[PDB]
Amino acid sequence: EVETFAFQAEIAQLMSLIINTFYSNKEIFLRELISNSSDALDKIRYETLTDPSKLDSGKELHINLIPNKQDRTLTIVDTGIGMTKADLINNLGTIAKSGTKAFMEALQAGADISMIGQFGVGFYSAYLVAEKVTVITKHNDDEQYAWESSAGGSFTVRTDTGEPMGRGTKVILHLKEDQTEYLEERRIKEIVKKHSQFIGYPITLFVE
Ligand SMILES: CCNC(=O)c1n[nH]c(-c2cc(Cl)c(O)cc2O)c1N1CCNCC1
Repeated sequence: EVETFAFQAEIAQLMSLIINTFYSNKEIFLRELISNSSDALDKIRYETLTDPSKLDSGKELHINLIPNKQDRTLTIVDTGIGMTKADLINNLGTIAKSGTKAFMEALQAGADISMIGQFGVGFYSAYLVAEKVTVITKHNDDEQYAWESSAGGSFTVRTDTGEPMGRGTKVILHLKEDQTEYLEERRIKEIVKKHSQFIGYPITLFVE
C-alpha cells in the first residue's frame, strides 16, 4: 500500500530553502511546471517518431490548467511520457542531488530562485505556493502511481487505483491559505502569457 521515503539531505535542504527564503516573485512556479510538462511531451513525441504504438494510450499531447477554488487546488495535467515508480523515487526524473549543489553555489554567487530551472530542479519551486503536492503519473511501461509530500524531509508513493489517466502526469498543488491568487482566471492567463507563451503544445485554462 503506502511506502514512505526520506528525501536525500540535499533535496531536503533545497525544499527548506525554498519554503523559508523570503522571496516575493512566487509566480515562476507555474513556468517550471509547464516547462516540465513540455519536456515530457517532447519525449513521448520523440519516441513516437520510430514506434507509433507509443501513442496508443492517447495521441493528443496537451497541457491543461485546472483551478479549483473549493478544494484550493491548481492541477496541471499533461499527456507526456509519464514516470515509472523508479522515476518517482529517483527525484521525479531529475538529477536533483547534483542539481541542488550547482543551484546552492549559484545562489551564493548571485542567482536568484527564479533561475532554479537552469539546474533541473524546477519541480521544487512548487513549494513557493503549495503546502502539499501530489503527483499522479502513468508511464506506458508501468502502472499508475501517486507520489505525495508536504516537505518535512519525506515523501510517499502508492499505486493509484484512482481515475485511470491513460498516459501522462498530473501535479495537484494544494495551495497555501495566502496564495489563492493562483486560482484566479485573470492571474493565471497573465502568468501563462508572460512566462509560457512559446510552449509547443496547446495550453488550456479550465473555468469553474
Ligand atoms: C523519464 C520520463 N519521464 C519524464 O521525464 C517525466 N514524466 N513526467 C514528468 C513531469 C514531471 C514534473 Cl515534476 C511535472 O511537473 C510534469 C511532468 O510531466 C517528467 N519529467 C519532466 C522533466 N524532469 C524529469 C521528469
